[PDB]
Amino acid sequence: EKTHINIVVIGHVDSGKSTTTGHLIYKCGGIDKRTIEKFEKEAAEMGKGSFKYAWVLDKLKAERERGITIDISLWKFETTKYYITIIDAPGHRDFIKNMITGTSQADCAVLIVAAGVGEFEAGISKNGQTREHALLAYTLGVKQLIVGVNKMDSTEPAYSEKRYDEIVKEVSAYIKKIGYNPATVPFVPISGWHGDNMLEPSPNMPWFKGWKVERKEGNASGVSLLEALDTILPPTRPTDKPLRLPLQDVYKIGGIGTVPVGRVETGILRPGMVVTFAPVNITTEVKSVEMHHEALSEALPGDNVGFNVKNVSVKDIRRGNVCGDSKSDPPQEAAQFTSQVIILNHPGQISAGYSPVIDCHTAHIACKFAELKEKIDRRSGKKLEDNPKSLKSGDAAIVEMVPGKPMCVESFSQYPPLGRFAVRDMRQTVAVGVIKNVEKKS
Amino acid sequence: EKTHINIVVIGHVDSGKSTTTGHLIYKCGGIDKRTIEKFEKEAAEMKGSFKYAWVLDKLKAERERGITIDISLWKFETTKYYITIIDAPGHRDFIKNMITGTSQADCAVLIVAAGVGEFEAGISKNGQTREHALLAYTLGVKQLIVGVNKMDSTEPAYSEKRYDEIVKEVSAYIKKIGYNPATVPFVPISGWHGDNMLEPSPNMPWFKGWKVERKEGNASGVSLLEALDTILPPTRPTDKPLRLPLQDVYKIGGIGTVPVGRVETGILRPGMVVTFAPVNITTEVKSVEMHHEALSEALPGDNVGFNVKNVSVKDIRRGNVCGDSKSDPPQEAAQFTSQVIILNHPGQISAGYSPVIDCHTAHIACKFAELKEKIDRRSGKKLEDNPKSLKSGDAAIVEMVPGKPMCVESFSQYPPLGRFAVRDMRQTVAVGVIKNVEKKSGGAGKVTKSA
Ligand SMILES: Nc1nc2c(ncn2[C@@H]2O[C@H](COP(=O)(O)OP(=O)(O)O)[C@@H](O)[C@H]2O)c(=O)[nH]1
Ligand SMILES: Nc1nc2c(ncn2[C@@H]2O[C@H](COP(=O)(O)OP(=O)(O)O)[C@@H](O)[C@H]2O)c(=O)[nH]1
Ligand SMILES: [Mg+2]
Ligand SMILES: [Mg+2]
Repeated sequence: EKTHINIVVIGHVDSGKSTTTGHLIYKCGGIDKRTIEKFEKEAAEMGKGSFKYAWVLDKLKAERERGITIDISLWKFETTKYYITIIDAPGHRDFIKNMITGTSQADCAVLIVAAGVGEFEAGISKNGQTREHALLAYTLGVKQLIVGVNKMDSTEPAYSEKRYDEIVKEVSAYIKKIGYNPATVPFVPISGWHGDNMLEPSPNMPWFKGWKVERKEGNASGVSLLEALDTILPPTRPTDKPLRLPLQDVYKIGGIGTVPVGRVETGILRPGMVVTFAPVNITTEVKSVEMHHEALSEALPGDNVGFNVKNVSVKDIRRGNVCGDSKSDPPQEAAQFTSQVIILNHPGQISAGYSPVIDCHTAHIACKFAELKEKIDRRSGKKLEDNPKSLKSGDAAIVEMVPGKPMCVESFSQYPPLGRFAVRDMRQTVAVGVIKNVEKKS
Repeated sequence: EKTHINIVVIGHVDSGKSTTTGHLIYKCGGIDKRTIEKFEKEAAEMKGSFKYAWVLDKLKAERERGITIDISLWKFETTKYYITIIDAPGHRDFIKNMITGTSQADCAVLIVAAGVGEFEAGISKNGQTREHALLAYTLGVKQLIVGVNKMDSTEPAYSEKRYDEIVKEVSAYIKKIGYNPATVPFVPISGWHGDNMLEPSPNMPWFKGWKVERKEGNASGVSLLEALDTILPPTRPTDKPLRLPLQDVYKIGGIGTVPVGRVETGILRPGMVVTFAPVNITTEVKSVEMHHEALSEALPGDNVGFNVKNVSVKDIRRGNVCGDSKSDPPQEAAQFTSQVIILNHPGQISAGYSPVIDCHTAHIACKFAELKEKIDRRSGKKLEDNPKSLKSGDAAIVEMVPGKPMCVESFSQYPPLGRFAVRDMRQTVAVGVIKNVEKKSGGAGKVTKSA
């Protein structure tokens, strides 16, 4: 019973994602050497060129398409502390969508960054994907980030400390601005190609004594990339987060009173708690909690429960309101929210003002796309334009949104089940999205 | 601690699938009156009126393009169960949902209208009643309830004669499909008026109730709701003959040959005499390991390395299906018939087309020998026999022949080994499930000493 970990590999195109990932798979014995060859030969037939290592990540991306997993046993490998699985990487039709719909869900993002001359500079430029990729992971609340500083073999000189330092520094400042805390991220210099420093230290890099993480949960340190992999913190576990319980229904049960029903998404609900309902802003005390027609002292995450509340009318709270704890990040009305969406098969064209209904947790409310803030390439996460005038089917984007009626939502990283939504026009699912920030009301 | 149960509702266009599901939902109190009202008001924009209907309409709509946000609206409670309405025909992703099994059903409620001519349309070779039933059987669903709907509108109103005719006629058809009609409850309802859904109807004094006789114990009832409570849960995969798709096969020093894989069905234990398809090669299992520890049994859903004496690494491979040689041994496959939906492929699939089939851990080029059928993706409606070509958005029935040797099963018998994707370079072009597999004639042995 080692715990399961999900890894997403990101980084700018040609920075070395498939190479590194494939090498790692090879070196960890997840596939037998015979079977590694079948797929090497097979890849060569299929494409012009050599696919040693890379075929692994390429097969993976391709097996995350249209919406069937048939097998993922090749992508599972064992470290000392975890069973790790590679989930997905940028560079295919569905990447953004898999990320956004949670069909591909990750506990950590390995961000590959290329150290070769001009390579790092391209990834981090206006045409590069390094920032976007980091930004995307953060948005999806992947709070564990490892940075693999790759192709060290081909710096100027080979394996330059100075170059490693320069990348660690510049990349640290960006991931800071973005919201990660740099000190928690292992910056590991490596060569995906030769293998340097993936499983043990490399004779080529004697100047490198190792990396140090400092987190809330305590310090850790190592040399290789395997060791970084094993300092990954697990989630954060819903039970330990403040209460969030979106309202499915509200009944008036005779000689008992108002009884809201819902799934505890995060936190504990218990009889006694004085809870708050957003966005109606009403605080009151839970007389009791029922599940399977039986009193509960605790309602845990995943529990569907009735709870009787004193002094509230059935007309005061409704489906889609959100209940939480009044003395622990009580829920609030969303004045507006910023999100990342991928537009699926629409009719035509969307502009500031478009107001479809947003289905989020148990709410169903029309929201205005106030500002269209970025268009984003769905294959790659690459940003393709600031304030685009209009979006259309196939685009990913970043949009600002203003709820038409009062609504309560949460950012996807704080409260996932309250941070993912679908966008709807009649029976049309036009978009799916996740919520970056939310401006709370007063 | 009632187990969870997914229902899908099928039936000819206009049999009353909408009205019945709506009514059931309204009357089981899973949604409160104001919410109902909100979605009733809301539906009244997107024409006279349209009662109970918005319930399915909505559900169908929210089963498009691979996000489900919330499904609390369609869960409801029964004495014995929590039941969710999972999907229904009449929308883009219906057949896909079903084939991919994102929508998987524990039981199918088949609605069947009973007005003059309605039934006969539905049950003709131009009618979806048979096709939906057949579709269900293909997918291993398993349990079937038939709601003989619209009883209020028979001639005369609520005819027992009419109800028996439909029962007799539909039971014959589903016997032909493979279903044991003795096991299927046939409930006369009126989804519109409510008659016989939650409780017996004063309008059907003649109806003394329905009976079913299964392997796993007889039962009887009167209402739809009771019928829902007969549904038996999952066959429980551990009861089945061992199937263990090979992920990898390692040489290990001082032990020999450790195939690794995951038990999909049945049990593996040390000292079993096990066949490997397609290669047809028997042997004994000396060791069974998981998490670096030997195992007494390896259960379904277990990822296990296991040591076999008698066999060199290069005899077996990834793609091979290991099973029990004294309990339905896994044969090789000659050809197999399958149902498939084609997703964004560029060209035009013609007879003899030859892409790779991923299926369990197998990876093998198969030939689209024959193109038996072309099917509507919204509705399951068989649209054409032996079509010249298949394009995007088409479902189909196709005969299939492997290039290399291959072991596959029918979805209904061994699910994890009966659903496949069709891959063409780094593109996924189709997904499907296997109806019939035409096994291999092929003599036992090697039985390599172990006997
Ligand atoms: N010199 C050198 N080349 C590398 C290294 N890693 C990858 N490459 C090459 O850089 C190119 C891009 O690698 P690939 O893994 O395909 O990049 P991806 O698109 O980010 O997956 C390929 O030619 C790789 O062989 C490395 O560490 N050193
Ligand atoms: N008289 C009668 N009419 C019904 C009944 N169930 C449905 N209908 C009507 O028959 C038509 C079929 O409705 P619908 O539920 O949409 O069928 P679906 O297309 O299979 O979902 C509609 O006009 C309904 O009003 C019933 O039990 N009795
Ligand atoms: Mg590349
Ligand atoms: Mg209709």
